[PDB]
Amino acid sequence: YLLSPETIEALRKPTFDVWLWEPNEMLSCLEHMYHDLGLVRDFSINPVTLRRWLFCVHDNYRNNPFHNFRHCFCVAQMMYSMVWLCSLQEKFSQTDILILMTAAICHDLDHPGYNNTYQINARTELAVRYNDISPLENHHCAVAFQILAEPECNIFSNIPPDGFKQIRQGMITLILATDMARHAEIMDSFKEKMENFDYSNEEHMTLLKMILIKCCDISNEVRPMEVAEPWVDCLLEEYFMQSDREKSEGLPVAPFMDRDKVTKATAQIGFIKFVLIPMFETVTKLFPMVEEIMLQPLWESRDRYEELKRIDDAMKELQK
Amino acid sequence: YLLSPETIEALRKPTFDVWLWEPNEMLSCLEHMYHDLGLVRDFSINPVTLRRWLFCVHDNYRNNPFHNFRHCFCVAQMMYSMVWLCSLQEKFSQTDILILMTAAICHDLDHPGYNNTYQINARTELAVRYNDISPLENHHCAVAFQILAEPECNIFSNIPPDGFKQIRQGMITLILATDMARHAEIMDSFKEKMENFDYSNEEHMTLLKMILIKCCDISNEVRPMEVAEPWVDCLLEEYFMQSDREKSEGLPVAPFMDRDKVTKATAQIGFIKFVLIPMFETVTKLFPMVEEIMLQPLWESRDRYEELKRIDDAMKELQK
Ligand SMILES: C[C@@H](Cc1nc(=O)c2cnn(-c3ccccc3Cl)c2[nH]1)C(F)(F)F
Ligand SMILES: C[C@@H](Cc1nc(=O)c2cnn(-c3ccccc3Cl)c2[nH]1)C(F)(F)F
Ligand SMILES: [Mg+2]
Ligand SMILES: [Mg+2]
Ligand SMILES: [Zn+2]
Ligand SMILES: [Zn+2]
Repeated sequence: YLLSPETIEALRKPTFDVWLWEPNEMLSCLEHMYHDLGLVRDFSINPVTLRRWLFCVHDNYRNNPFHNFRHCFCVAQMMYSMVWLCSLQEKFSQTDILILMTAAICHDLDHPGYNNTYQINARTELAVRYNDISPLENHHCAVAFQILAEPECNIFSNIPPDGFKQIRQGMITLILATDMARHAEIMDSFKEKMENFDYSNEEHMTLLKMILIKCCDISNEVRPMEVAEPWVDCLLEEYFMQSDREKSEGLPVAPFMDRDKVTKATAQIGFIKFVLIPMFETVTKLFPMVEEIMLQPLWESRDRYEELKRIDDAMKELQK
Repeated sequence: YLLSPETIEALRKPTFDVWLWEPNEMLSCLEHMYHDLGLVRDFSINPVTLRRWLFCVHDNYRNNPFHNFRHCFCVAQMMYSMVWLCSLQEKFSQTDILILMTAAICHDLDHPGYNNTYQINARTELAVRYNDISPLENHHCAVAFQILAEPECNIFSNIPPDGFKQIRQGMITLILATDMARHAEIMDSFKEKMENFDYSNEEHMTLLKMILIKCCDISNEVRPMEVAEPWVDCLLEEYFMQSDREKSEGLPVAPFMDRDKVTKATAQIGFIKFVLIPMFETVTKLFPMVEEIMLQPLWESRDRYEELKRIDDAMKELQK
């Protein structure tokens, strides 16, 4: 739990290998980030509270194949990478940086392993509790502030009330923004503002922060093929658990979750080409350095999966 | 326990004296409304479940001076009056009517007597659960469907799932629409659609139903003076209870809830001229009969409060 200076240097890049570490180790990396970004400094975060809070946050993540503490670490680490790559401290206030990192760490708190569609279709407590309005994201966010409501885990204890309101409002906006059901909507608002972006316009900045946490949340394919690939299997593993249960309970099943229809290759080709690449393209208009560091590996991921599908076709064709 | 034909007859007019009845008589009036509007008939509502349900609903309303079961009966009874006054059954499907009546009855379920501003500023469990997004309305709605989730109270048990979904979505929209913080937004949207209203445009109808339930929710002043006045004192009783708690907790207090600034007269004059009259005025442009049966008493109510203000100001000079 004493990060070597080599690790501290690789922790700033999207190439970081998130699979090599264990909870304890990742917990230290996260702790490092808060000190390194000077958040501990500028918000008078009690360095000890920060430690408890991170274990507080860790305990509240479930052992799902995909939506687990490691996913949370990936998102926070990718966010951390982007703060350096795009020199976000020259554009954002320390408050926004805090919002971005805290939102990233807490965005999937207590995820059950079944998406909103299952919650809504099965009429779960979450769905009824949140009236079908992004039940999961709402829950994550609620769990996050319940944690910050425990004095022992309140890393925000030394922030004036005016600041807390601005931080809370910001985190809520960003966590709720990760519901993919809003992807098209958010992307449009953003592409619009982009026609004439203005870092002084508060709405532009909010959309930008919304886009940033969205990129980090689904940025797995931006990492090296060795690091990125296993995440797809973790996600499908979780999805199949849902589809089986849905089939069992007689609830509708989404095609991309049906073993007999989804193939890693075909799935990732469309995800990369129509969701990932386009989103990061919009961001590269503000941060050109992104094209080389994040779009590049995304183009390689796309091509790799396209070639990987030709192999699947030729192979299945060969069997019939 | 039974209703007289005179009562049943009067139940159709906004002049109905809602104070003359006890829970069991109100439950019976509500019951009659469902049979009379053809909702029991068109949705195969088990007549026994209808009564059980009305009871589950009653049991879940709290004994607040204002936000209690009688208030919910006021809203439902006014909605009922409007269905007749504006001949709503010629413009609305029976599903729309069901949504309107059931939403009006369930719109304030389990209200605590302290509004959203208190919830948010005091960081209560509700404001945390719903991330400061219309926490109360979200809660009322969830209780309504928790109630409907108990087979014995489920008046929708014989409605196919597609219908339930459409009714659920409709009820959620209407209940969340009662949060006055959204009053300006909704009125603007509606007035925009009013530039060329279209009864066949779905977005047009959703807004009209939102306006309708909002009209019923804050319509106390449309009723005869003797029936309306006591509600104002009831609301204020609840409001002072909040501002008292707010001052002795360090939380800000709403000027209109401030014992030292709010006078029944001044408050109602404003509420009547800048909220009520304007809202019913734009509604009248769609339903002409509304001007005489509802806009008229509101004008009277306004004039009476303006006179009461002069008297009030005089006596308060002396109390000094
Ligand atoms: C593998 C899925 C598509 C997909 N690919 C990703 O890399 C990725 C990363 N996150 N993420 C995701 C996770 C949870 C919810 C929504 C999304 Cl979008 C992803 N979804 C499937 F099966 F092909 F649809
Ligand atoms: C007396 C209040 C104004 C007011 N007058 C009403 O007749 C009325 C009816 N409902 N309603 C109301 C009730 C709950 C929440 C919001 C409103 Cl708007 C009302 N608020 C006060 F003190 F002047 F602000
Ligand atoms: Mg999520
Ligand atoms: Mg209410
Ligand atoms: Zn996530
Ligand atoms: Zn109400």
